[PDB]
This record gives sequence, C-alpha cells and structure tokens, in this order.
Amino acid sequence: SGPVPSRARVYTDVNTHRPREYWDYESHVVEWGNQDDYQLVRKLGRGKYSEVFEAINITNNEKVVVKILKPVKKKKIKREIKILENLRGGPNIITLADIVKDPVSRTPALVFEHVNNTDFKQLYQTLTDYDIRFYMYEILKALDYCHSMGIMHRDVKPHNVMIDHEHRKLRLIDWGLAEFYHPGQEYNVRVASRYFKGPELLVDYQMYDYSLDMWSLGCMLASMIFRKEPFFHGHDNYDQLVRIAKVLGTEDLYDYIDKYNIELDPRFNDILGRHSRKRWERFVHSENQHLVSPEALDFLDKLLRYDHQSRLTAREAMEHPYFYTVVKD
Ligand SMILES: O=C(O)c1ccc(/C=N/N=C2c3ccccc3-c3ccccc32)cc1
Repeated sequence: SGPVPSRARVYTDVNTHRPREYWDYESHVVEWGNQDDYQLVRKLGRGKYSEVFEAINITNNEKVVVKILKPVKKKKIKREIKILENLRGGPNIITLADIVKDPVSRTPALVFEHVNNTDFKQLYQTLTDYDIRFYMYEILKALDYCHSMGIMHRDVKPHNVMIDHEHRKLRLIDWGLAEFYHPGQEYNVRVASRYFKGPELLVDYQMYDYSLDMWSLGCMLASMIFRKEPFFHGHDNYDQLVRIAKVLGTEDLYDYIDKYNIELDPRFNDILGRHSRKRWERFVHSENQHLVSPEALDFLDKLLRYDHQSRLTAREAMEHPYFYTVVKD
C-alpha cells in the first residue's frame, strides 16, 4: 500500500498558478555582473557547498558578502539563484545584489548585502524575553513571505538567521537547500541540520511541506526560552528521534506513524523504548524562568508536534498571544 499522501494546509497551489518560469529554475538564464566590481577582503567561512568572503564593491565603496559556490551539484545552484531573485525585496529576506563568475574557482559567486551580524552563541546567552519575542516575530515575517511565495527554506537554524542586534535587524540567509513546494511531490529527507530536522525527515516521510520550517523554528524557540542549545541533542539521526520521543512521548509518535502508514526503520525497535509526554514545566529552572510564560509554552507546544499538518502555520503563529507585547511597525 505504502505511505498516505499529504498536502500543505496553506499556500497549496501557489506555484501551479504562476508562470512556468517562476518555479522552473532549470531553464532560468543567469544574468552576470562584473566580477571586477568586487574585491575580496577576508574569508568568513567555508561550508559544505561554498566559501563565504567579506568583500567590497569598489564601484560604490560598499561592503558586501561574496558566496563562492563549489563546483558540485550544479542543479542546486540555479535553484538557489532563482529562489533568491523570486524572494528579493520580501521582509527580512537576504538581498541578492549581484551574480558574478569567479575567475579562480570558475564557478558562480553570489553577492549579498552586508549585515553586521552578532554571533548567535554569544547572542542567545543575552536575549531578553522581549527580544526573543521580537526576533521570533521577525523570523516569522520571513517564513510567511517565502511560504506564501511557494518556497520552503528547509534549513532554518540559528546560523542561518543573521541578526544585527545593534540595529534590531534580522535576515534569513542561505537558501541553498530551499525548494519550491509542489503538492504531491516527494522530497529528499536529507535536508536541515540534525538538531532541527522535523520528525517527517527522521521517519523518512518524503511528502512534506512548509510546516517543516515551523518544526525547525520550534526547535530554535525551545533552545532560546529554555537556554539549552540545542534542545534536542541527538548523536545521530536515529538518536535524534529518540531524543524527541523522550519529550513528546512515544504514543503520539506511533499515532503519527500510524496516521501516514509509515513503517519505522526496524533499528528503532531496540532503542526507541516507551516514553510518556513530558509537561513543558519539566524544562523550566531558575536560570530560564524569566524567559518562560504560559504564552511562550502554548506557542512552543503548537509548533513542536509530530504531525506536520497540526503545527501552526507562519501566519497563524504571528496571531498568537505570545506576540501581543511586541510593538508592531
Ligand atoms: O548563504 C547565504 O545566503 C549568506 C548570506 C549572507 C552571509 C553573510 N555573512 N556574514 C558574516 C559571517 C558569515 C560567517 C561567519 C562569520 C560572519 C560575520 C562576522 C561579522 C560580520 C558579518 C559576518 C552569509 C551567507
């Protein structure tokens, strides 16, 4: 018989009604800028798929970021480019300023606006209750926008949320794992970072959607209000589901599995055990209590659910009482 199909409960048909050119990234013709406009200053980091540099646009003396892509998985490149251009101008979305061909790597190099970022490790130790709510709302603006545009990020994690704390500014970055949502489409479950992988990924359910980002967001929220980084600390993808099950319980996991007619990897049989759902108060202590409120716990509870269809959508999340105290623009 196989697994039961699933559909996003919102923005389901956005791509089906757009021109083919919008989501057919393979046919996208990249318009190239002049690589000589930019001078590399220092290397900021090297990821699995790229190297990131601080640079300067010598045509306006403005600081920029240059992301030089590695010559691996070429399809991945046009996908990120198309998604960046599609989302450009949206609230709290990183702005792609240019695309040039790097003369040395002989690969595409993405030029982004410069954002004076604070290290998340140092920053999460600092955030007040108000600031957690403020920045969560800003992240939600970004996620609702890309979801409404038919795109799931699929790599929401602290590293991909760049915050300029001095100016109260936030950008969602690295859309290299982002995809267009097409209802009924089966996707690769090898996305996101381990600690932020939704249950759908960990049980190998391929027909997922925007709600994946909302699980990841929930993981971030839990790490912020409970001051535990990361909140679900698996030592591999299998232990990762066990960690989640020790909090949300095994019965709701099996119900989830049963609902979508999924068959768990049999290796879970000797390690999953039997666990009751824990009350969120379990994780409150003297050092995080000032960050926890009934509102915060209700919100978290509605994000961290096994069933991806039952999680709050981005727009619903923005309606939650948790954000009543946040001053709106
Ligand atoms: O992949 C992307 O979309 C992407 C977009 C923008 C940036 C910019 N990053 N900036 C900084 C950075 C990156 C890695 C490690 C350290 C830093 C840093 C330190 C101070 C000021 C800015 C940055 C990256 C990727």
